[PDB]
Amino acid sequence: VINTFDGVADYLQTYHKLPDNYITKSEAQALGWVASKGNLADVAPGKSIGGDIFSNREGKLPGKSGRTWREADINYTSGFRNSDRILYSSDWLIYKTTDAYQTFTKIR
Repeated sequence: VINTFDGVADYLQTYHKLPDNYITKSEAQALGWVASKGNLADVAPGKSIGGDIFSNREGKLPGKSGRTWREADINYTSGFRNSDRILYSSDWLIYKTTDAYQTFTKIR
């Protein structure tokens, strides 16, 4: 149980898996997600959105003819997302943002 960037990295860099509380939008949506509400702590108490894939649809992440990028919410409790997000690359690269994907700074 954790929701910090380094915490997710340590946990993921050690177990090749996201913290025991990260669910993708895919499942969140099929689970019953609604824009005019943005539910989460209700259908998933003590959990956060993350695990999908970030097709670098922003040109703010390093690409390569053979690699993938994924995103995950950061600093969450009970309500909706925010501007803090962490980006983890298939090349073992850790990228973090704080204005909602607007800018981006590398941490590991």
